[PDB]
Amino acid sequence: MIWKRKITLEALNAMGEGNMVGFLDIRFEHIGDDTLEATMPVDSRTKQPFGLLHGGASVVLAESIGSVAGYLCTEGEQKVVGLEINANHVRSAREGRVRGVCKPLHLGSRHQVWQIEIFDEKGRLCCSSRLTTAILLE
Amino acid sequence: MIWKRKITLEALNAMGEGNMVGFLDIRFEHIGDDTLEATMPVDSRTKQPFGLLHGGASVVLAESIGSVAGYLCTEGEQKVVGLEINANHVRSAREGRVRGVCKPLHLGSRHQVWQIEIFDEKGRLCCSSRLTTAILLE
Amino acid sequence: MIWKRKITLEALNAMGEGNMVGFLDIRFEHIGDDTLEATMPVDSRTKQPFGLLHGGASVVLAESIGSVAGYLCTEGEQKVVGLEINANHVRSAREGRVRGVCKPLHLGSRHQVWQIEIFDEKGRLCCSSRLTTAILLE
Amino acid sequence: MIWKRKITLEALNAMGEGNMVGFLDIRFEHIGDDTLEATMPVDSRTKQPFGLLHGGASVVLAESIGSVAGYLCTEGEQKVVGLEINANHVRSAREGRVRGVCKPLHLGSRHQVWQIEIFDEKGRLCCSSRLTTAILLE
Repeated sequence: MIWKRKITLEALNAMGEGNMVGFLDIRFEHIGDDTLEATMPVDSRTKQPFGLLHGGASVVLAESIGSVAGYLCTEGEQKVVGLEINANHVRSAREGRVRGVCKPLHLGSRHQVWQIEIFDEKGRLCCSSRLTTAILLE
Repeated sequence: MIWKRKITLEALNAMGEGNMVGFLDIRFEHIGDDTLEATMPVDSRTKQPFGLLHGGASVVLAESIGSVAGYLCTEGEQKVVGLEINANHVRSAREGRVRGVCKPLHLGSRHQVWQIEIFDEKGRLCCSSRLTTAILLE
Repeated sequence: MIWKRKITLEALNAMGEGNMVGFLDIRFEHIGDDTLEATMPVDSRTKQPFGLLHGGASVVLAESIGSVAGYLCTEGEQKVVGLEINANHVRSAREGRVRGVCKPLHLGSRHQVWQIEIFDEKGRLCCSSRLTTAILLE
Repeated sequence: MIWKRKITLEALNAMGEGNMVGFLDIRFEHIGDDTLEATMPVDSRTKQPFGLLHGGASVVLAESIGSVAGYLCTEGEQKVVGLEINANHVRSAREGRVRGVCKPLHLGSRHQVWQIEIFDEKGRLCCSSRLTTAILLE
């Protein structure tokens, strides 16, 4: 596994309470040898005025997953910061929960590149994103 | 003036009530000849686990200002959809409110490219992003 | 089989003569069921002042493969234009030839998203890129 | 004045001789208080098969100015390496020369973010990009 920190999903979700992650009910549901998955509802706090999932919400999910995964790949006082993020909106979502799957593209000593694919309840690709991080010690 | 539709800040803000923008208390506060600005609180709703402004929060603001601006540059039954969004997080925020300034880079018949710069309350650049949109019907 | 145009590697390379692709000796070497590959030398026309591959050349390579791949997925009068491109430089190359491997992330009737990976002669990842295109008639 | 190293345009241009920038006739022509500008011809060397400026070419120009500008804001044996590049292609060039204007968005101790806008001979925006760099010392 690419993970360096031994932390459970329970702890992960716990850490989101009190901040944006908990506010949007973004929940981590699976972690594999090299993948991290989280879900996010398509509701009043994530929808645009016309009932569609707000594209901004999809990036929050993507950046949220990518940054914790990167963090999980560092040690102790090391921290991870999002330097650059981009995403392609290819499919709209209107209900249920969307699912983001995060996988590494590059894992370095000072930088990481994560790819996050988010799908609707029927498994269709709604958003594809890439996050670039910096590993820092302050 | 780049706008093709008429609208009030009051109307704009009213449309976010009950959905994402409204629950994040993102408010449109200025509409110029070719610029649109909105602010967003820096708090529990928009912070990441370690107390700083969530990078996704910044993208939410950018996509919100950029998409509405895009819409106001279309006519009739025409609509705007976000295709691609990219952003460079240059500085973090810890409190108060940040403000996004949105100006056009390209206003085509089928596509638009919008630049949204977000600043902290001291005027320092925190995020630089670009939203590419498509103009569609139906 | 994602292509809608039947054109050989010979013809693709032929089309590159007289323009940038030919100038840099970018050569397509493989067309798969859903992948396109081309190599580019690391020499005087693609190196920075210190013998390393110019990060710009890797992007030229990426956009070239992605745009032709996108083009190959359209038909007749339709053309493909690059709207957004992003690339992460993870390792620089010093010699021989590098190889770009392009695969689709999304193929729509109006837009496409391609991911291009560039490796050195040793198979190590040097540049990872993403190209967003628009399908136009004009 | 953001500059930390002393240089002349004559020196800058001389360094591209024999390598990529030199063969593309990219020429640095202005150094401002916090800006760097260079032009590049729209010809056989920088065109794609259908006669228009190669989007990859605009990235080459962007990364060239951005990387040197970054190096000019460092000292001693410090050096600059490009981390991530992203660009929005908004207009296609057919002839003459395009010119890129590079300005800083962030000048940190370990990272830099540069904005490069490329215009055609009529002053119209053709490409807007951002280069993120890492300051290294070895």
